[PDB]
Amino acid sequence: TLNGGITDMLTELANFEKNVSQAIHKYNAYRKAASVIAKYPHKIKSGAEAKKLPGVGTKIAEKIDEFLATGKLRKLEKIRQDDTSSSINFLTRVSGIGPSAARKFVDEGIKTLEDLRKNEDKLNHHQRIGLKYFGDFEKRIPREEMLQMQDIVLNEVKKVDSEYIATVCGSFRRGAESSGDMDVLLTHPSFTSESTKQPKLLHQVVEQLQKVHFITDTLSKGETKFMGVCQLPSKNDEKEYPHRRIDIRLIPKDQYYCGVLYFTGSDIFNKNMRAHALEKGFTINKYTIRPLGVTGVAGEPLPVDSEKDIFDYIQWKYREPKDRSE
DNA sequence: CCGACAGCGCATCAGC
DNA sequence: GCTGATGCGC
DNA sequence: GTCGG
Ligand code: NA
Ligand code: NA
Repeated sequence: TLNGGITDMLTELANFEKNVSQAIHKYNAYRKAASVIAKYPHKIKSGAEAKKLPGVGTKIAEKIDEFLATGKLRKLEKIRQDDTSSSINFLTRVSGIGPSAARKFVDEGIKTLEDLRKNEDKLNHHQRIGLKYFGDFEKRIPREEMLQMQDIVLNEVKKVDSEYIATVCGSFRRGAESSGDMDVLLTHPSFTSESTKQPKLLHQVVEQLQKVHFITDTLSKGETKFMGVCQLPSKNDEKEYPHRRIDIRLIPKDQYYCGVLYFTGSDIFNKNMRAHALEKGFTINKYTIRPLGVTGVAGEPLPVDSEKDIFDYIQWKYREPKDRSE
């Protein structure tokens, strides 16, 4: 309400940079501007005011001046009207159709879901699945269903092998009221850094979840990452739930908690902890925390047996996932 | 004035 | 057949 | 597009 007109503007501009211009850094640029503006607790009155925010520069300030004085942005209006650009932008909403496939399709007259349905032979497997669940995938997942999806995932994982450790991360683990998908982090004691993976630890879990008909489709699957589709069993009385996106990553046990830390987020929080970790003389990524020598050389990964272990290393009090908004 | 902006697993394409 | 590049999603 | 070396 404060600046929703501005952030919608910037978001639309962002999508067009990503899907049509293929300028991924401009996409993140506009997105970064939209975020910071979303958090500014004042109704912006001028481009110059906005420019004071980190991530808002000259150009976006000019655009805000124009939107403020007129209620629209000329570039955006033109783009909206544009047949090619809007079709290209629309097709990328299909999972598996990126900017390049979307451009190709539109070049050959394929520009609607209907056109996609009429040329299914020109779609790979991932795209067909995305096409199939176009509507369901754009739906959000209420926490209540996320909790009914977790039960299922934790139950069947333990059913396969009770030494398995599984953690539903993402914004769900931070307490969020809804989710966009489900991100599962999987480990097993038999799988470590310098070790075997019994190259079937992941497959086994994916198989069992297919068995009880939770996982309904597969977008991709290897020895360490599964990307797929799942669906809560329908009540017997009422509407069947929409199909959801689920990812499952098998991680080495000695890297599990760094992984859980990282995929729990949030992104802002990961930025801070890693920045703090550096100032404290540690380097933190997805996999490990390592000490930094005097000449800047990273030593071997330190032992980690919980999220808290990491916090202790960099001398900060353990923060609850609920409190990692930033 | 100009390069960074995250980077990696998996599917599939390009090319040998 | 293979390796390496690209597209994609996260 | 924005930031910063
Ligand atoms: Na700024
Ligand atoms: Na897409």
